[PDB]
Parts: sequence; C-alpha cells; structure tokens
Amino acid sequence: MFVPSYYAAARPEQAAELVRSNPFALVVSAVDGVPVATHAPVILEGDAVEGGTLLGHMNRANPHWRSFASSPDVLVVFSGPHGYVSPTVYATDPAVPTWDYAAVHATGRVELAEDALDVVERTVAALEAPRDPAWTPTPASREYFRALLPGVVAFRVRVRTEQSMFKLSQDLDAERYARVREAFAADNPGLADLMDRSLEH
Amino acid sequence: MFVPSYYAAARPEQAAELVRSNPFALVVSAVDGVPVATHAPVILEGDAVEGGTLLGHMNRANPHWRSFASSPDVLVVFSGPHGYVSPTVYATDPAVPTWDYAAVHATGRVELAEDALDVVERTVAALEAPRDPAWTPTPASREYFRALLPGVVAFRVRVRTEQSMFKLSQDLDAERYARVREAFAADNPGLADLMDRSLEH
Ligand code: HEM
Ligand code: HEM
Repeated sequence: MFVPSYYAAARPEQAAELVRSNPFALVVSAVDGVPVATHAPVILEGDAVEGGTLLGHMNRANPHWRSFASSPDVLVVFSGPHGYVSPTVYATDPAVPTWDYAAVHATGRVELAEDALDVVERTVAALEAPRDPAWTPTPASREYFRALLPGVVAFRVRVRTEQSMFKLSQDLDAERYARVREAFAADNPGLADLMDRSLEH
Repeated sequence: MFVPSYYAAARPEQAAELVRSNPFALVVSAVDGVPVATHAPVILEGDAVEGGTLLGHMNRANPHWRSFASSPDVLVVFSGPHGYVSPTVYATDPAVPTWDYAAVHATGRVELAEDALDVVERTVAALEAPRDPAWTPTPASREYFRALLPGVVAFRVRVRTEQSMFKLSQDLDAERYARVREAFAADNPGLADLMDRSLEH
C-alpha cells in the first residue's frame, strides 16, 4: 500500500478505530515465497495499532498457521467501508472513475498463542459488546469452547509498522465532493459517515 | 485459505461470478519477503478464474509494481458479502459464533501489461455495465484517459490456482439455517442472496 498525502489518517486514533470496528481481517504471509491469506477475526490489544498486539485464530486443519514458525513476517489487512465512484456522480465531462475506501495494514512478526481459549473468548467479548443484546456464553457454551479447542490455532501479531489509507475523496472541490457524499449517503451510509469523520478538526 | 468441502462453490461458474461482482480486489506479493498489498480494481478475462487472466492497474507512484518485474507470484483476493453470525441468531445453547463470507483467491505469476489503455478501458466497461445508468466515456474522456496513462501501471495475472470459499452456513440444520438467513435478509441482503444462490441446483 501507498498512501497519498490527501488520503492519510487525520487523527492517530482513526487507525485503531478502524481496526476495532472491522475485526474480520485478512491474515497474509509468505508460504514458500508465495502469498497465502486466511480470513479470520482479529482483535487489537492496546491503544494503538503500531506497537500494539493483534490476536486471532484459525482452523487447525487450515495449513496456513503451519508456516508461522518458518515465515514469521505477516500482514494483517483490516478493511472499512468502500465504494465505487462512478463519473456519473461527478456530473463532469472528461472524467475518470475511482474507488473510495479505508483500510489499515498492520505488519509484524506472527507467533502461535498458547492460550487459545483466552484468544477466542476475548474475540467473543469484542464482537458481542456493540450488539444489543450481547450474547454472553453460558456455562454450557464455555464447556463447548473447551471441547472445540483442539480444532483451533490461536496466534499473536506484534505489530512493527501500521499503514492507514483513508481514500475518501478529500482532494475534490466542494461541488464534486458534495455529489460524491450525496451518492454514498443513499447507497453506502457507512462510507458517508467515514467521509464526515475524515473532515474533523 | 482452507475451504471445507461443504463451503466449496456449488457450481464452478460461481467463483467467476463472484470475481466479476466484486472487482475491488487486494493484490498481494512478497516485497523483500514481507507481504505487501495494494487495493486495486481487477477484472477477469475468460470464462473461468483458474486458467484465466486477471487484469488490473495501480498508481505508478505506488512502488509495489516494481516487485512485479521479477515476475513473482501474486495472490489476488476478491471478497464478496460477509457478516458476523451471532449465537443470538441461532437461539440455541451450547453455541459458538462464526463469520459467514464468500471469497475467491487467485494465485499466479504477475506481468506488467504494455497495453495499459486497454486494461483501464475494459475495467471501466466492466464496472459501469451493471450500473443504471452506466457511464459511457465520451470522446473527451477517452482523450483524458490517454493523458493519464503515464501515471498508471497496468498488470496481468495468469491464474494458476484458484480457491473459492462460500462459507454460508450450509452445514446448519434447517431451523438454525432459517434463522441465520432471516437475520441476514434484514441486515445484509447481499449475503442473504448469496446464501440462496448457494442452495440452488
Ligand atoms: C467470537 C467470534 C468468532 C468468530 C467471528 C469466529 C470465526 C471463525 C472463522 C472465520 C473461522 C475459520 C478460520 C479458518 O478459515 O481457518 C473459525 C474457525 C474455528 N473457530 Fe472460531 N470464531 C469465533 C469464536 C470462536 C470460539 C469462542 C471458539 C471456541 C473454541 C471458536 C472455535 C473455532 C473452531 C473449532 C474453528 C475450526 C473448526 C470450525 O471452523 O468449526 N471460534 N472461526
Ligand atoms: C474503471 C474504474 C476504475 C477504478 C475503480 C480505478 C481505481 C483506481 C484506484 C483504486 C487507484 C489507486 C491505486 C493504488 O493505490 O496504487 C487508481 C490509480 C490510478 N488510476 Fe484508476 N481506476 C479506474 C479507471 C481508470 C482509468 C480509465 C484511468 C485512465 C488512465 C485510470 C488512471 C489511474 C491513475 C493515473 C492512477 C494514479 C493515481 C491517481 O491518479 O489517483 N484509472 N485507480
């Protein structure tokens, strides 16, 4: 990822806010020099992505984690709202399309997590906390968790570098910007809100 | 990515339909052994992903493409609808959450494309065609495209291996499946639609 100045994060907290809001991540590593990716829920431990620690888990029958000793460098991609910008919206002639999106790339070294149970239980707490009502695992479900544990592999990423893209049409003049925002306000309200958050002082 | 049999595509063309429906892809390669990703529009050439050819483009100022010169293997991730499955929806005890999603991973050797104009023009046509109305580039926009070309780097991926995940709760019994589908029918109609298409003969 390359981040133009106009699409940099405005506030430092924005990257961590994106990570916490979009936990279903892509875990990417080099298995024998070839990239391999797994879609998995990953949560953030700490106030900031960079220097922070990510926790996740995957299927033990998924062979991706078997590379985590040999190929410890990993990339985790967190994806926020995104949407196509059609020149139809701009209402200008000569025009070119683009795609607006927010994403955070966290690169660090991966390691296997011994306490898999803690990882998945904290993942439950994090995803249920914003829902109403929240699901609280019963004692029977916690017993079920223990029984499922041989089938999971938990892992930790110590994040060395964090890269954040907030490509939200910030470079546009007011007329073309208003039209992009209005078009997303109807189709893609989550993107519209991110646009609004990107202009804050 | 590991795809259990019950989450495999029901029909082979389902993978290509996902790629065409979700062109805003993640292009991943090994820059100095570390995974590096660029979000870019990628389109499919051919009837099938495997054996097919992907076409995409990125910012020339994005140095990622400079690793594509050694013709290294790249991964292109296409991501369809997805959504968290809370045990609240299941309404059963002992339970465990999961995340439902569809994705296609295309792995091959990347090559820089000389005909960048053709790549970006076919990308326009492909992304505009299902919109209503579709944007038809005027002659002035075509000249604008030509003028923009020094800033773009186009590339092609000859796909060697393809993996498609349609993790859409098809392993649930009938009552729990109905509740999951009904819940997404309200929150996430794109995911609901994918579930219906996965059970079609
Ligand atoms: C809290 C939210 C959770 C989400 C969103 C989630 C999601 C997922 C996903 C996407 C996978 C596939 C990983 C892969 O492709 O390798 C997976 C695997 C797995 N997870 Fe979780 N999980 C959650 C909590 C838990 C808990 C509490 C447990 C208890 C042990 C658990 C146990 C498993 C097991 C056994 C597998 C592999 C076998 C299977 O897929 O059923 N998960 N999970
Ligand atoms: C058809 C839909 C299109 C979409 C969704 C799209 C999207 C994008 C995206 C996401 C980037 C950033 C790539 C990166 O981070 O490296 C980019 C860069 C770029 N694209 Fe496209 N593109 C489209 C068509 C075109 C066309 C027709 C041209 C004409 C030459 C073009 C020219 C460029 C240029 C010059 C850049 C450099 C960065 C910039 O100017 O923003 N694109 N495009």
